[PDB]
Amino acid sequence: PGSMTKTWTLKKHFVGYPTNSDFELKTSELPPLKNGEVLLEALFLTVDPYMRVAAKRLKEGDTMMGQQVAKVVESKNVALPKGTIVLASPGWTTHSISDGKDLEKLLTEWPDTIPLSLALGTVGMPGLTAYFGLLEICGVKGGETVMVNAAAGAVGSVVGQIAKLKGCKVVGAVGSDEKVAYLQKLGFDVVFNYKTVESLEETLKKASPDGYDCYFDNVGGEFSNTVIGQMKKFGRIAICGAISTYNRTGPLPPGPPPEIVIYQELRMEAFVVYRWQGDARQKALKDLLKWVLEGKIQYKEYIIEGFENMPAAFMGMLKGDNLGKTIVKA
Amino acid sequence: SMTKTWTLKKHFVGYPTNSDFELKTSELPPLKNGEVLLEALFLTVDPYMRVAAKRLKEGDTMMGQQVAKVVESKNVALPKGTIVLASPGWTTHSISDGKDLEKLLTEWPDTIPLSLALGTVGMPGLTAYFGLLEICGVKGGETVMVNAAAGAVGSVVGQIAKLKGCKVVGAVGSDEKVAYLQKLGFDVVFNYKTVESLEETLKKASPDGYDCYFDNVGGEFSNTVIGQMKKFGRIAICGAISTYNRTGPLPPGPPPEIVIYQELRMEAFVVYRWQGDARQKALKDLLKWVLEGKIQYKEYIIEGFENMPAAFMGMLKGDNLGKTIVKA
Amino acid sequence: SMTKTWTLKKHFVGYPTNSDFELKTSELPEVLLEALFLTVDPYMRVAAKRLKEGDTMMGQQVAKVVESKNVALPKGTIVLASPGWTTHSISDGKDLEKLLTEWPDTIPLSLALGTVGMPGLTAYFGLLEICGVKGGETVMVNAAAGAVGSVVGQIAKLKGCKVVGAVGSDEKVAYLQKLGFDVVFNYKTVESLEETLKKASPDGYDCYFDNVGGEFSNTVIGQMKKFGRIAICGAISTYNRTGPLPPGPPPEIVIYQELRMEAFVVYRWQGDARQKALKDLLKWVLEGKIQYKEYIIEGFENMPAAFMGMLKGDNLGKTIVKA
Amino acid sequence: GPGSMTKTWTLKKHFVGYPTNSDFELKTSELPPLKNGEVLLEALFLTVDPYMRVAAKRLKEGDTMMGQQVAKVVESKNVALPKGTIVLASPGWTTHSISDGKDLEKLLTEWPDTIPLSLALGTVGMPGLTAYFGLLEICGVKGGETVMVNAAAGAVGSVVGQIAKLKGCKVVGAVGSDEKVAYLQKLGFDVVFNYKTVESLEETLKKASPDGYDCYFDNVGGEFSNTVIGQMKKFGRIAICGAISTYNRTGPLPPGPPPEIVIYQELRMEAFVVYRWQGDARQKALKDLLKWVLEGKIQYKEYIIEGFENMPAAFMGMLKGDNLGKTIVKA
Ligand SMILES: NC(=O)c1ccc[n+]([C@@H]2O[C@H](COP(=O)([O-])OP(=O)(O)OC[C@H]3O[C@@H](n4cnc5c(N)ncnc54)[C@H](OP(=O)(O)O)[C@@H]3O)[C@@H](O)[C@H]2O)c1
Ligand SMILES: NC(=O)c1ccc[n+]([C@@H]2O[C@H](COP(=O)([O-])OP(=O)(O)OC[C@H]3O[C@@H](n4cnc5c(N)ncnc54)[C@H](OP(=O)(O)O)[C@@H]3O)[C@@H](O)[C@H]2O)c1
Ligand SMILES: NC(=O)c1ccc[n+]([C@@H]2O[C@H](COP(=O)([O-])OP(=O)(O)OC[C@H]3O[C@@H](n4cnc5c(N)ncnc54)[C@H](OP(=O)(O)O)[C@@H]3O)[C@@H](O)[C@H]2O)c1
Ligand SMILES: NC(=O)c1ccc[n+]([C@@H]2O[C@H](COP(=O)([O-])OP(=O)(O)OC[C@H]3O[C@@H](n4cnc5c(N)ncnc54)[C@H](OP(=O)(O)O)[C@@H]3O)[C@@H](O)[C@H]2O)c1
Ligand SMILES: COc1ccc2c(c1)c(CC(=O)O)c(C)n2C(=O)c1ccc(Cl)cc1
Ligand SMILES: COc1ccc2c(c1)c(CC(=O)O)c(C)n2C(=O)c1ccc(Cl)cc1
Ligand SMILES: COc1ccc2c(c1)c(CC(=O)O)c(C)n2C(=O)c1ccc(Cl)cc1
Ligand SMILES: COc1ccc2c(c1)c(CC(=O)O)c(C)n2C(=O)c1ccc(Cl)cc1
Ligand SMILES: [Cl-]
Ligand SMILES: [Cl-]
Ligand SMILES: [Cl-]
Ligand SMILES: [Cl-]
Ligand SMILES: [Cl-]
Ligand SMILES: [Cl-]
Ligand SMILES: [Cl-]
Ligand SMILES: [Cl-]
Ligand SMILES: [Cl-]
Ligand SMILES: [Cl-]
Ligand SMILES: [Cl-]
Ligand SMILES: [Cl-]
Ligand SMILES: [Cl-]
Ligand SMILES: [Cl-]
Ligand SMILES: [Cl-]
Ligand SMILES: [Cl-]
Ligand SMILES: [Cl-]
Ligand SMILES: [Cl-]
Ligand SMILES: [Cl-]
Ligand SMILES: [Cl-]
Repeated sequence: PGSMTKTWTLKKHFVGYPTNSDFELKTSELPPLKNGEVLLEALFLTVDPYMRVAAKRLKEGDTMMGQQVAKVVESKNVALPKGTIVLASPGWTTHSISDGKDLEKLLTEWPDTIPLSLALGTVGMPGLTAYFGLLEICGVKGGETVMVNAAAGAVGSVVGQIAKLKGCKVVGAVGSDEKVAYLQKLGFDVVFNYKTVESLEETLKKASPDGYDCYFDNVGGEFSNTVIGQMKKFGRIAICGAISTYNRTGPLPPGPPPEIVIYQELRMEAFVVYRWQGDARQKALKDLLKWVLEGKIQYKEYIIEGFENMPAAFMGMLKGDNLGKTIVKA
Repeated sequence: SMTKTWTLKKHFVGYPTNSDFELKTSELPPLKNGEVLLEALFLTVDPYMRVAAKRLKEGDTMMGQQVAKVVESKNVALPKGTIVLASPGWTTHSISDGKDLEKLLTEWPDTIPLSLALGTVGMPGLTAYFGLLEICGVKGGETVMVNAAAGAVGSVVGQIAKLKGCKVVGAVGSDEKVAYLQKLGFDVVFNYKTVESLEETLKKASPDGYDCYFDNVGGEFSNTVIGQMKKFGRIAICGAISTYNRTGPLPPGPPPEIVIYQELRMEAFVVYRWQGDARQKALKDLLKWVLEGKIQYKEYIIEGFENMPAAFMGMLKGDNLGKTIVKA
Repeated sequence: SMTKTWTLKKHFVGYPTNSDFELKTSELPEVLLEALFLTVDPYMRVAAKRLKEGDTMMGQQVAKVVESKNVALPKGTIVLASPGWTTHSISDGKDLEKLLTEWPDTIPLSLALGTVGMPGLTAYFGLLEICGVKGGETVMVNAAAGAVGSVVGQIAKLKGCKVVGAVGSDEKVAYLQKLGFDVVFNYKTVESLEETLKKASPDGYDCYFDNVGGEFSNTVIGQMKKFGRIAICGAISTYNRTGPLPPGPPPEIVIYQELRMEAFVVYRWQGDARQKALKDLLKWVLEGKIQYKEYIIEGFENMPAAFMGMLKGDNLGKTIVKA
Repeated sequence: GPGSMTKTWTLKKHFVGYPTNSDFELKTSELPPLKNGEVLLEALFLTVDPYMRVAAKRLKEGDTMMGQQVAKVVESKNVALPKGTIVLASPGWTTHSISDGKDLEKLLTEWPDTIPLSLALGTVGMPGLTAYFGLLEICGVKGGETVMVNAAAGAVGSVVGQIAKLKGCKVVGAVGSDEKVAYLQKLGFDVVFNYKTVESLEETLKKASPDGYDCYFDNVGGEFSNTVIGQMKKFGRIAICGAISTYNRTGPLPPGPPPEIVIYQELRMEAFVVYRWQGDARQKALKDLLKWVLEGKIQYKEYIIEGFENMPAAFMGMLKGDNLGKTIVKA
């Protein structure tokens, strides 16, 4: 019955970092609800680095992709009554219609003490990425020394804290002194500003002269070439992301020295978080929520108010503004 | 006095965005002796501002020139109502002691907008003038390659080349720009973003090669043009706009084997090198050619000082057809 | 005792040249071993960087005992030793390795340096443990006519796998086609490597036994199946590099395809697993399932030329220097 | 009447990176008898030069390697070229050749007996002419400038520095070994450093001349030149002589120089080939070079390798920095 929505679309494909002129806000009228459908109003929307890469497959005019926490504000579906909170991925839009087959309810034990926006962060997709990347790909068992970059981001910050609660030494790389201070307060063994250190090689050597057992890699590029030169024999690399290339203008940087990869017999595996489904996934979500409640994973969010500022939140996150999960409060 | 000032909130990373600029308002001090209050009429945004901004401190005013009017005068040499060129930056009002100003040509007619003092009959036009006539040294009959050919500098380069008897091959970023320059009479114009092979397109435009390369773009584009320069060909290194917003390293240089065998001469320049009589002669020549119709002028005017960042960013993204001007 | 020794006069810059090597003679003062067959291997190009100028080049050899002060290593015994590029050496016996007890007279002793030696074990563990082939997979192997690659392809065939092989000459294409590899092509002459791999297997590749690295591997990665495994054995296209390494593969492809890539050194496997692999390799050669070809060069004084010829792709099979 | 034997180095395989021995092949052939107007030339000294690495790419496998030589007429049916005449000829890497005389060049009439004939391939030959015109016409030095020259201990660079010194210029030279540093310091170069061992190329150039560089005689290119460009004065001149850092490169070319520096500093950069200058201008420069050598203002040093059979090794060593001065092969 006459609903209106706003939608952020891709006006121009990104060249380097996105700029404001690459996005366009549009207003449309959604149709009335059919049988079994619901009207969803966004409460929190997420912006994520993968959107920079996936945008290349969109056509100009398409809606930007993304997930959101929404509530049902109108319902013709008995399973999804008015007021129900759900996870949905209609893209950058304030209102959408769903038949119920593309939604995901929150954990039944979701308490009132934690913001709903953590369903998009530590107790959501980024937290699951840290969980499986560190515990399954690296396979940490306790006592390892873990190198994690973008350590103050949504994924990296959870990687470090899970590593700490599992008995690991953590060396974290971040892009500002404010982020260094925050992670030092959390208790990370060594944290440094990769933008200001005189030599990345010497900083990593001093942080762990014996080398690194695991490398949770979010950045790639020249940074990873240096870390690879300090991996222990049989060292494991979880190839989570390569954000240093997402906004690159020229050709990719050189690859890591193969003589080091082979002599050290490194194991390097990339992964997508959606690989894990069913029981393993549900167990990981329950563990993440439990650790947040127990205080072993502290929660910090970088909230930006206003749907109209979503392009600016996406661009700021890519440029390192965010401390914790970047969230847009509708 | 009340004034608006655009400042650099954050150093650019890639293309500028709105969050990189901040509008500030200030109260200028009273006019002292020999000082005047200038209120902006037209402001210019230029690609060099993207590169020069790196030496500003966060909070500083963006640099730039403007055509301004005297609205208050305590200096007899600059009476109220005088039109001048000044470079206080992105600001609506400023105070000057008079020693850093430049009057317009004494014979400036009312039939041409004052904003061309920032364009074809100003700094961009002088850039095209000296780069083509003194660096390339065109005398008539040469084949000239010019990129960003629909911009402030490139469009003047092509038309001066045409009136000097040169063949002009121009590269632009949209089909609209292809049509405009073809209407002006450029011999060959193409859209570098859509052509299947830049190497093949340039080869057909001139199988004999290029005597001069007026380079506004740089990067991989120039590597290809260099591969088709005639022996002893001259390159005027005016700009390298394809690198101004780069995040990573510069692209490879041209193959030295071609540069050496072809014995190319490549000279960069800043327009302010030319002063005094040579410069004044060039300004008079540009004005004369505009009046005679040999240089048609097109402007990309954006109204509102508050849209000045948006004009800067639109220019960097190729929105402008002609000189980008902000009407105060 | 007196011996011949090839030493490193100058660190390599690009491909080695003769001026980078120097033939020396020394006076030796346990057992005395005289070399019968010596190996040259690509790893020597990289490992030479940690040698000091004047040091002996590293390497393995099949040798003969010509004098004995240890009854456990009596005169006439055939052994494997790694004194480097030298015709004679002194050893206390604790760093030696006898050949398989069931070594037949029908196979040359030089295969202890090849298919039934370190290169064969490299193919064995790289394909069966790292790739984990179980039968039915499509395996991409480059340098398929080399000591390691040729064994990789033949082990894959006897396990029921499709094999796509890359080589540097038409002669190597013909030999591997005779062996029965499903597809073999000359990577130096094909018009488009991407299309050659695409046509050779439009469905993609389950495993990649990588000996070459560089831009070649970037293209293969773009055609790996999801969860595909890569055995990072070698990167010979970079060993003689003068400038910087080429770009890596596009990370969006590596991540989306969730590839598992593990490098290995063959010496990781010891004890029972290694001895089992040696017995399997010897058995497979005798049954005819692994045919052996060797590129033998006569003369210890031509050992540098064998090393350099191997790096340039002259050799078909394991490069061996007969003393 | 009779027929002579000759040896010839050919290109067996195109170079990949630096050349290796297997890329060359020595062949022996029988030259035909001399016809009227022809001479038989025996090589005395042959030159190897960096350009051969690049030009070899257009040869077909089997072709003779290109190059110049000082040769002597050992048999003549040509009255203008009697027995014993010394000439420059470019038959390639070969010990003997037949010429009709139309592609030869006699030595200077005033060539003295006190200087080796091989200098006709070096300081008083093509490399010296390269330094001469690159520094005096392309850079246009007039006296008082500060000149940056790399490969400063090579055939061209060493002459560039010494001409710069006799014209009243400060010279900063870059070389690849400590032995080359010592030699050029003895010659009197103001500053000489080993670019392979210095901690920071940028800081070394800054200290060598805090005011910047008026001219850059560029033999190297690549990343080295990117750093030199960052310290050129306004209106600085660059003579693009060579780019040897790319000749044996395996991967893609290195990044270009920062355009913002090239433009802001209004640099003038011109490439040249030495053969542009012919006739009277060339003869005058040769006379100046010979005069300066005799007066001692240009000292000559040669890196001689004896044996035609070692010509590939001399070419490869020169590319790798073995040579101090002009690389020469004494037949
Ligand atoms: N399934 C998967 O494999 C999966 C899932 C989710 C995310 N990821 C990846 O994991 C990474 C983190 O994602 P997230 O959601 O946690 O984002 P995030 O870390 O919250 O934000 C991105 C951060 O990356 C850093 N960054 C940006 N450009 C950089 C550069 N050139 N070099 C170094 N650091 C740079 C910035 O922090 P600094 O100030 O520290 O630079 C920025 O804050 C991304 O690569 C993303 O694609 C992978
Ligand atoms: N040396 C001097 O004294 C001096 C003085 C003034 C200007 N300049 C230089 O001259 C050039 C033009 O200046 P202008 O004032 O006339 O600006 P303009 O051409 O009016 O505007 C810049 C134009 O460059 C083009 N462009 C942007 N990114 C590009 C890319 N990656 N590749 C190719 N073209 C691209 C766009 O047109 P398309 O649609 O063609 O992409 C855009 O319209 C700049 O390099 C500037 O720095 C030098
Ligand atoms: N422990 C280990 O992990 C281990 C042990 C042994 C060997 N390896 C590695 O496995 C590889 C094979 O060594 P090998 O002992 O079997 O000897 P090999 O295959 O005979 O190695 C030389 C061969 O490599 C090829 N090659 C050389 N340059 C190349 C290039 N740029 N691109 C492609 N192919 C090139 C040539 O054959 P084509 O021209 O036909 O390609 C040449 O015949 C090497 O990378 C070596 O380091 C690893
Ligand atoms: N345009 C012309 O007409 C013309 C004519 C002749 C020569 N040239 C050029 O001038 C240059 C010198 O030629 P030349 O006959 O005098 O040879 P040269 O300097 O006598 O010998 C070459 C020298 O270059 C140096 N070198 C090699 N690779 C290098 C690298 N990657 N980086 C830095 N230096 C490197 C080595 O000295 P270090 O140990 O100091 O590195 C080596 O000794 C070459 O670029 C050549 O192509 C041009
Ligand atoms: C790609 O850069 C290298 C460098 C050194 C290498 C290898 C590869 C390989 C593998 C190969 O590539 O063949 C080996 C075996 N390396 C050794 O030096 C070595 C020697 C003795 C022992 Cl016990 C273990 C290792
Ligand atoms: C940087 O790539 C090259 C390629 C070929 C070159 C040169 C440089 C130079 C300059 C140099 O670098 O020495 C020369 C002289 N080339 C010739 O092959 C040649 C030979 C004979 C004549 Cl008459 C003219 C040119
Ligand atoms: C590095 O280039 C990419 C490109 C696209 C990507 C990712 C990474 C990642 C991983 C990451 O980097 O976050 C994800 C998740 N991509 C998706 O577009 C996507 C979206 C929804 C689903 Cl259900 C599955 C995949
Ligand atoms: C490509 O990197 C740069 C960097 C700075 C530049 C320029 C180009 C150009 C040339 C151009 O690109 O337009 C100019 C004019 N720059 C200035 O900052 C400047 C400002 C005022 C004066 Cl008086 C003199 C110079
Ligand atoms: Cl599109
Ligand atoms: Cl570093
Ligand atoms: Cl270790
Ligand atoms: Cl906090
Ligand atoms: Cl900036
Ligand atoms: Cl600052
Ligand atoms: Cl093209
Ligand atoms: Cl020409
Ligand atoms: Cl005029
Ligand atoms: Cl070495
Ligand atoms: Cl050493
Ligand atoms: Cl291809
Ligand atoms: Cl697949
Ligand atoms: Cl997926
Ligand atoms: Cl003689
Ligand atoms: Cl050929
Ligand atoms: Cl440096
Ligand atoms: Cl200066
Ligand atoms: Cl190159
Ligand atoms: Cl001396």
